[PDB]
Amino acid sequence: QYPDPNDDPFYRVPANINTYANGQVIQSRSATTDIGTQNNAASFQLLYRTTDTQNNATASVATVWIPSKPASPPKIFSYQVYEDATQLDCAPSYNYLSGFDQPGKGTVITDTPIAISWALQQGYYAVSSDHEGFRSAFIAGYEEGMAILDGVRALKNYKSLPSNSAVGFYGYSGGAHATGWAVSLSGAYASDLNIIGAAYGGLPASAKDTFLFLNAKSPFAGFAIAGVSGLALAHPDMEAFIQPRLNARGRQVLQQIRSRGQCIGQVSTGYPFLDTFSLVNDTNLLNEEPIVSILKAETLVQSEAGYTVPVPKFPRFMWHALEDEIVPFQPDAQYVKEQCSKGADINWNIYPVAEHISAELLGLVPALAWLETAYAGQAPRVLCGVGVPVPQPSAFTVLGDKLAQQFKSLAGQQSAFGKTFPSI
Amino acid sequence: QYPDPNDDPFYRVPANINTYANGQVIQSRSATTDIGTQNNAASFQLLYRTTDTQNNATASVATVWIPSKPASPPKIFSYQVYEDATQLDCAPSYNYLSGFDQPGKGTVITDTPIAISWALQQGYYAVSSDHEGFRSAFIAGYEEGMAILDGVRALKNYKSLPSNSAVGFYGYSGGAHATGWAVSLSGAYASDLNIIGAAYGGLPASAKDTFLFLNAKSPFAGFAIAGVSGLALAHPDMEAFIQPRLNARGRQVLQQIRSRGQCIGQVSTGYPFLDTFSLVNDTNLLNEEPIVSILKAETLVQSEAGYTVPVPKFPRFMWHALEDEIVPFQPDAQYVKEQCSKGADINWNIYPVAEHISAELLGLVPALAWLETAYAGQAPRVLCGVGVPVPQPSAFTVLGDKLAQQFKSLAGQQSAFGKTFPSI
Amino acid sequence: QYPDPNDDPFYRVPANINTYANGQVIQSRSATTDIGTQNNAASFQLLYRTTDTQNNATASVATVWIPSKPASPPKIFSYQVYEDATQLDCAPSYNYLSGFDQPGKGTVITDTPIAISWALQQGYYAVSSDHEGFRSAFIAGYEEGMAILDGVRALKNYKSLPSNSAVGFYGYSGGAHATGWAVSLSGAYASDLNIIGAAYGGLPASAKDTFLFLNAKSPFAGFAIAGVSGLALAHPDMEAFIQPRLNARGRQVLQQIRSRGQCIGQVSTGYPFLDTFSLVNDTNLLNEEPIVSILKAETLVQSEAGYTVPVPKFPRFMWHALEDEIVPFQPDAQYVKEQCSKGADINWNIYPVAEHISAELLGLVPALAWLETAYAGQAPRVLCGVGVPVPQPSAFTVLGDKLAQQFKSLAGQQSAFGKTFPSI
Ligand SMILES: *[C@@H]1O[C@H](CO)[C@@H](O)[C@H](O)[C@H]1NC(C)=O
Ligand SMILES: *[C@@H]1O[C@H](CO)[C@@H](O)[C@H](O)[C@H]1NC(C)=O
Ligand SMILES: *[C@@H]1O[C@H](CO)[C@@H](O)[C@H](O)[C@H]1NC(C)=O
Repeated sequence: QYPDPNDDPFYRVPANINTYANGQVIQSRSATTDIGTQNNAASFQLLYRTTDTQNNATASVATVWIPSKPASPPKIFSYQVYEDATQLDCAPSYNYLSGFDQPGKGTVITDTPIAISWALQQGYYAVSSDHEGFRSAFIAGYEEGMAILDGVRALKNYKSLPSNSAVGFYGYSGGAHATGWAVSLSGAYASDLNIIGAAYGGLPASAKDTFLFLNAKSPFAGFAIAGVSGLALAHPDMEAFIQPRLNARGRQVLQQIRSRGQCIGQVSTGYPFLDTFSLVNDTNLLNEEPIVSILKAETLVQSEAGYTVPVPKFPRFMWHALEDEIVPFQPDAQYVKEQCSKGADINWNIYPVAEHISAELLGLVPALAWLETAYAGQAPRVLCGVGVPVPQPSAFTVLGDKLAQQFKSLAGQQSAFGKTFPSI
Repeated sequence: QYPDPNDDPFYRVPANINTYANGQVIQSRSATTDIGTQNNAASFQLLYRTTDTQNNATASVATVWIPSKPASPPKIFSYQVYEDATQLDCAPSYNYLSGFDQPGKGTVITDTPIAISWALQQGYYAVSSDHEGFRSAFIAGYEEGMAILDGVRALKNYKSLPSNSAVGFYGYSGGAHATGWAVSLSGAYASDLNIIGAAYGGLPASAKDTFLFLNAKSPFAGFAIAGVSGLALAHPDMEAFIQPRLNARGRQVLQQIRSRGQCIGQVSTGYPFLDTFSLVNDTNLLNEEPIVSILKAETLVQSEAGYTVPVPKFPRFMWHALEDEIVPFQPDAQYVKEQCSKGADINWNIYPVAEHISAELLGLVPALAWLETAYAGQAPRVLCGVGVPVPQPSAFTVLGDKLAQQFKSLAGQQSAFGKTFPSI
Repeated sequence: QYPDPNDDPFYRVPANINTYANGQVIQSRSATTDIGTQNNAASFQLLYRTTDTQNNATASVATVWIPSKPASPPKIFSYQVYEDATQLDCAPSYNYLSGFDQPGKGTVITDTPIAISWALQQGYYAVSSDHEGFRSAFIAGYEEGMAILDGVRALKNYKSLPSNSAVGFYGYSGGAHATGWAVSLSGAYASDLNIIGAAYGGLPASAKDTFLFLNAKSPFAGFAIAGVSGLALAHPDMEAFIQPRLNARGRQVLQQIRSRGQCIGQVSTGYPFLDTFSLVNDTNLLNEEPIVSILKAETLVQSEAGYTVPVPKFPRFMWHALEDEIVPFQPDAQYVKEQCSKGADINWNIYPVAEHISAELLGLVPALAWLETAYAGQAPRVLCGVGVPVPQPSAFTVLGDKLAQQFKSLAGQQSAFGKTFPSI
């Protein structure tokens, strides 16, 4: 329907970009999508204003879906696609369009149409932002987190949705990492968003870990470079550090991984068992500045982080393949523990017999079930941080109100042992 | 009531065996059994036609119990007893008979009469086949699997039961191994059977493994030799391989373990910590032909097998002692894991504080409770291959029909990562 | 409100102590407590007659709270405070009193009041016995077990509550340990008490283990000596043994750890990383008599004990911080396994992300929720000794009553494998 976004003027940041607020509509246009056609629910591409990794004011695009029989009070579903590619013609918005001549068409057609159809048939509003942006940086959380949040803001703006509108999130693999940074940032960057829940599995919580896991050792080592690419695309001084150190073979590989039509299918398989350190003159590159610091800002694991990782309280549903061969299980589990230790509300599901592929479907029907409850404000009180759902009773049920509030007010104070009571 | 089955003309393969179809009754006779008298349900021994480990046409017996007020629509319960002996006078049919002078009386008096009584009082048709056969081969799955399935067939024939009559399976320990092979073969050999569910714990999934565990290192080392015996009784080339390699001391042990009245009680207790390798010449005899091939054909663990292990879809309930001292937990754990990844429906229960005797009873009461759901077609949708039941919701619930069928067609296809969506 | 109990005449054992029965009230007096004022429930201090660690007849004090709208039929709640001190001015009764001039005020103000308040508003009679006694022995189970049980008797006596009155227990940490010995002893010492359930987490089942765990390697090393002190106060020959071996520094630590106002707060933080062995000449002395014999009686765990550890059958709810840094997790786990293997009824809940302080709160509201069920005689049938609740069905309903009695009959007898059916 539309061109390759490299040539579309829609995929350009206006000069007055700073006059736009964060999450504000710059301009709109109708879009015929497979997903909209199947649900009889109009879809539009929205050019909106967001922020980037250096707080320069930029823009991105997000496709939206308006259900023909909408739910009351309004509810919003935000699916985060796993682009997992460093090219603008692999962006969600373009590949959603009804049509067969877009390269990264595969990322939006496997499980995605079901979720988004689910949301729309539930009467919910659907939004999916090119969380990677015009930059198309991949695995950079700060750009992804703001872009997705503002994408929801933009959805509320475009349709004049109430400011208390309930907002739910889904996301697998890179879409999780998107969903998971949208939630870390959700506190500061978009406290106007009433986030009733965030369902996401296969989270690559720490970058450096996901790199070392795939680097030199998996047929998906292509993601190692696609990751480096996207971070250097979002951290310009890293680009400045990498470029003069790239060797002959290195320059071809980076140029290829950034070219047109180099989407998730090509990235996955195109560079199997490739050691990204071989592409570079220096293998000590991770320990060197600015790369070492950029990694430690681009992780959700607190024991690694160079910053204070926020701990969102709203309902979260999370899963992961124990046996994950692409996205490591150790960091995701670690993040869940750390967030639970500081009072998160994480329904944690571990799949013993699982593959990164197998878990994508395993987690879909539980998560979608879970989200419908969280829109009704009735996601199950379960034990945080257990591989399995464990249904704990309610304080305002068991104790009654005064005791419940007296019980809850213990958090922060000290037990008889000197150590301080945590959030419980 | 009857003579020793070795002397009984009933326990004989007729000469016209090939005129009979698989699961056709050759002749019947009254059996006055304790289980029948207890439940007010007439019982008969059915000599019926089956097939064996060399596809030559044979026979076996199965006792059946006809309830006084049978359930509608007809449902059939098939208990697999743990004979765990290589002797015809330890065969179930005989010891089921009212009387105290048969040697293998113990297997059908502990927990077994409760199981069959449950089914009969449920109004179900009850049958238990001498899964070991006239050969009384022990640990040979193929003879046991066919013998049981034909028992169900023959039970349907004897009573003119609808051909879609609902069929459930129970078995612990050697009865599990009986029941666990009846299910593998059920696909090819007995797709005529409406298999509504199969509850079985303490499975000796791998022959070789269950052997290695008991051999020379357990007070129940008798099951190691009783195993060797049972495979050689069903595999004549294994027989021919062992016979000249046995030493005098070995011949004594094999003659004894095969003698009259050497049933499960005498076998378990008769040979403590006995090293089967001393009894026969050549210590590498397991690695040598034809035994090595028979082992890798007589295992359900796909990583060992020399064949493609079937993965039945119908509802399954399975348990096991984590702390099991007779049947190793590792192979059964392995088998269950594997079948789930290829789309099995296995409700998995692991017992943390458990003993083989203790787990026999622990799992008995849930499994029967579970089967009654499975007879109503309502076995719990739970997460397959997880140690504890986790009720995951339904697709035709979460998605609705069109989204459900669209979701279901994902299995088999490719994700964006190249690898294939499994059965999920 | 009242003086330091060392100076109070109420805190004295009368000379005719032997005229009193076990659990008979010596005399009472009103107590104006913070908890009493808040719930509108009159409170009294009860001096009552109990037994001690050498079967010589003694006395202790226990506070009670009588609800203004009592539940019918009478029900009793027995909260066990985690005194964790070898000093009488740290006793529960005194610190309960409205007031701020008691040193060990903290143990009765955090989670303790919410537990009791729950109880009173539910209509239960509340009691909390100074389980350590006038001796204030800490970690000495036999004095704690008898003191708490008689505290319950004394309360039945004081108000003339019927002899089949339902009696429930709560206790975490040192209060659990007390709660845990009162349950072992419940059988012998108090078959008159109708104990409907006992919820307790973080149990230091082994004295010797909890000693080693904290000793010299944890900031709570004060509990090592506070434990040691508490035993030597209740085992006079241990006192006689340690006293001449104390070196200069040792006598200072022991006099101090016992002096006034050295309560749980003072012990907890006051002696971090202190080696008990450094204080007393003879590192081998813990291995030497009579401490080694005292420790074997002291450990609840059987694999350690020098006696037959009782396995009470009534419902128990138990938790424990897996990552517990104060009360080691393994001895509670070991204890639980053993009790379950011998037919106990322990509902076991393990906390994955946990610290001693956090598990205190995690488990409190589930336990109170649970106890409310057990007072209704309907604590959940779940799988014993498993980290998570697995709802096991009723044998009677599944098998049927006649079959269930036969299944009950099977326990104690022999299985077909020779070993004996356990209690299941
Ligand atoms: C090559 O690597 C060294 C360290 O191994 C690094 O200091 C240097 O800048 C690199 N040279 C370039 C620019 O290729
Ligand atoms: C004894 O075993 C050896 C191999 O170790 C074999 O060659 C020989 O034939 C055996 N003796 C028999 C089968 O009588
Ligand atoms: C030292 O230890 C010994 C043996 O344990 C004991 O007899 C003695 O009283 C202790 N006191 C000193 C300092 O001699």
